[PDB]
Amino acid sequence: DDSTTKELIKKLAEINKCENEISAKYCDHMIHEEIPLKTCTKEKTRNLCCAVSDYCMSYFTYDSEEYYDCTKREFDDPSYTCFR
Ligand SMILES: [Ca+2]
Repeated sequence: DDSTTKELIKKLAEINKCENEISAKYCDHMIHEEIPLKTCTKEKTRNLCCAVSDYCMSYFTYDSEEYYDCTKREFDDPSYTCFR
């Protein structure tokens, strides 16, 4: 559920950062285009993005509809202060 997802995501962000190449590249694109940098450092925002991607990739195939939906849902959630 949402509480669990957000906790996993924040912890992965702290622990894993952007150590996964595929997520790092996706997130480099997202920061450039789709996610504003204004509220948090570039590093913090990127690491949270990479966590979103790794979390979603743990359920769904990279670049599948479900993966895109899952990552967008988190990026669009106004409660992520770094993404807003
Ligand atoms: Ca930082």
